[PDB]
Amino acid sequence: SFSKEESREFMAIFPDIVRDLTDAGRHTDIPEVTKRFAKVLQYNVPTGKKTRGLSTVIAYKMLEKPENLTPENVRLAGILGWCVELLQASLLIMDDLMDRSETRRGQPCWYRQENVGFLAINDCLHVESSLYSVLRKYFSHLPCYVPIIELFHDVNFKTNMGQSLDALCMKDGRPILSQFTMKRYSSIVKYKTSYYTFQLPVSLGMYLADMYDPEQHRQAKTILMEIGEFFQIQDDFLDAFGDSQVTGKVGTDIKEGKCSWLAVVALQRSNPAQRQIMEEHYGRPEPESTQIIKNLYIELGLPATFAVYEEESFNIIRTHIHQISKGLPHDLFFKIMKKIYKRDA
Amino acid sequence: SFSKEESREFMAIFPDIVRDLTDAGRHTDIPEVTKRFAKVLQYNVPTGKKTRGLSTVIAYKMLEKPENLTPENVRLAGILGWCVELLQASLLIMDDLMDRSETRRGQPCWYRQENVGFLAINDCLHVESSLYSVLRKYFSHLPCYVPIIELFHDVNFKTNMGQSLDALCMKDGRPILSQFTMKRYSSIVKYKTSYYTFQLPVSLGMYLADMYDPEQHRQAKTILMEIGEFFQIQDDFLDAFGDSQVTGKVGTDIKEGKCSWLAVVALQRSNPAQRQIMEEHYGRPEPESTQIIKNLYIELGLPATFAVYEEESFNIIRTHIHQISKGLPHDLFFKIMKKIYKRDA
Ligand SMILES: O=P(O)(O)C(O)(Cn1ccnc1)P(=O)(O)O
Ligand SMILES: O=P(O)(O)C(O)(Cn1ccnc1)P(=O)(O)O
Ligand SMILES: C=C(C)CCOP(=O)(O)OP(=O)(O)O
Ligand SMILES: C=C(C)CCOP(=O)(O)OP(=O)(O)O
Ligand SMILES: [Mn+2]
Ligand SMILES: [Mn+2]
Ligand SMILES: [Mn+2]
Ligand SMILES: [Mn+2]
Ligand SMILES: [Mn+2]
Ligand SMILES: [Mn+2]
Repeated sequence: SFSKEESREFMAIFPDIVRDLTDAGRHTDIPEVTKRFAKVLQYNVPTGKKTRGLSTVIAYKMLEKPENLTPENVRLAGILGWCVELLQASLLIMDDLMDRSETRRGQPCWYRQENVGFLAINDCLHVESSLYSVLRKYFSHLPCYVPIIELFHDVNFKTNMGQSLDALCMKDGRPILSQFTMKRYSSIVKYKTSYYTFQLPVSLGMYLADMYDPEQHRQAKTILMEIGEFFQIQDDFLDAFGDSQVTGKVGTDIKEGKCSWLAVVALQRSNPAQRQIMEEHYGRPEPESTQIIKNLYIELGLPATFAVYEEESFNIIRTHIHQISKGLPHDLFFKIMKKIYKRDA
Repeated sequence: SFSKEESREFMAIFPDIVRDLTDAGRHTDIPEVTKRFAKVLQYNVPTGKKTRGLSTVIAYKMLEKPENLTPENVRLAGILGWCVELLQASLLIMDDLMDRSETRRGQPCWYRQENVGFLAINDCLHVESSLYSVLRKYFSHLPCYVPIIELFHDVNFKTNMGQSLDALCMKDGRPILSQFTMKRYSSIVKYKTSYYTFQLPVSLGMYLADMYDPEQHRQAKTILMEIGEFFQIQDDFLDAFGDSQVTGKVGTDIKEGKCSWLAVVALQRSNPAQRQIMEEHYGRPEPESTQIIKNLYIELGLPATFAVYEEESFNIIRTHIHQISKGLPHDLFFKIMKKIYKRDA
């Protein structure tokens, strides 16, 4: 689980994904575009932490019968993991344009790079569509094919709903702070993050292991939605308080007026003077307004508030994993939480 | 074909599609975004001429055995046509962002609406993903289900390749005029327009009629790519010479430095002085420069050249239809060509 050997095995597949999409004897009349797409893939797909792709393989190895774990079936789980990584890559290209971000994975965001700009918009769609080409190549003769493509379809649609709810934080250049509740927060993160980051890898592992029981899927979902909310709260903490040299990205949530966990908790914790600071300075383009909000988050003790929350929530989620039944391996969920707890990136 | 009653039948399906995507008892925890998505669909999907969707129905009606053309199967063909219209709607949202366009279908481009902006990228992805939900609801039981899903994903990938070749007209803010050949042009149009506009409707009609022979799809493709080249050449002519109140869109190709048909033929026809006018003024945002290029296009006689092309190409394509397999209905291709060329004879 999240070992050097598992990482080597997963990265070994990446060159074959690139070949499948750009050098498989198709589209031989437009090599300018196919060579450029190979670069799109090289830059935007493989330089993250790869937790979703690696989790797809770990889920499969922990769900499948040991006697069925052939080189070929483990490679298929890795290919499914790369299809989740293509989905992630696509989402981040669009997200960085929508959030006016500077850096991603330690480099300038794709849309900012020389002679990219608005080309990043098509590249996002192209990366998304490419995962279905990979699924068709490897899975089209297997019983899991239709469930897998339908799951990717459904998760895409849900992720788009979450990305829209996330974007509705601002109207006419001011944040809708009266609506920044923990209820709204939980709904945003369920849709924009939890389905594609946590539900999708585990459901893919289940499908490849010929596990289709709707009740087993629903019990995995309940715990993976809790893990997803936890994970997004960590992401929100890193936006304001992370070291951008370690996280690889400069935060934008304050300037973009987002209904982040920090904003929700700041509103819960603020006295009336602090609430007026949020009303005046949250979601503004001016660097001085964002620093006023960061200084409010410091004064409120939001770093220590997050640290306590993270520890308390880690323990609650593990209590809930202990209560899982429907024949699901508790250690799969424990390994996912161990990997993310106390992360700084 | 392309009659008022056929339009009535087709249009009646749209409200059912909107209900399927926004008011079918799903995602009941996020009514803010489902209600917004209904508005996205209303603005962006049924506001065109519906040639592609209507053509899907006509293709099915001409390819299926007459004895099998039940109201129910004709309605299925209509649903597939609306899936093509969801793909069109998505592509135009993103295209208008990429092309920095003002109007589409006689209203502001979606991204220009208040509280839209780069959220239009997310709306584009959401509208395309929608069509796969529609396919699952209505077609999941039929032999054609997987081929239809795969055709949509393949056509999306190809269209993305075409959109990227189209975008690579400019480098470092100046057009790559030496590369603006008719060979490059024909490649751009094949990928960015012809597959999704002409091949997709016909191949969908074929699949719904249980026609899986790749040779029948390929015979159709030869004709449909020729019609697609005229359709995109007409679009390019009207970008400079159309009336925006009639076309519903303000042209941008000169300012954007595009490898349009006008640019390609201008470079073929230009004397050295005229080529220097293209070098200095093509692909510039300054309105003087764009008017100087339009004046060059007039001086070169490009309007008459286009009118000759519209007449000659109709007659060349008609001759080519005569040579198609006796196994395909020649009149389907004649009907498509007559509608695109606005001719009864
Ligand atoms: O905070 P976001 O939701 O924008 C983010 O987490 C990306 N994202 C998009 C949807 N779910 C997550 P990132 O901080 O990586 O920019
Ligand atoms: O000229 P474009 O290719 O941008 C266009 O035809 C749209 N489009 C996009 C792909 N194929 C066609 P429109 O003139 O409608 O803006
Ligand atoms: C859902 C979220 C928080 C987006 C970023 O995901 P990661 O932090 O896993 O980013 P990468 O490893 O893929 O770069
Ligand atoms: C491929 C092209 C030329 C894009 C516009 O297509 P239409 O002119 O068919 O657009 P709508 O009817 O859908 O508005
Ligand atoms: Mn972001
Ligand atoms: Mn975001
Ligand atoms: Mn974030
Ligand atoms: Mn355009
Ligand atoms: Mn365009
Ligand atoms: Mn055009």
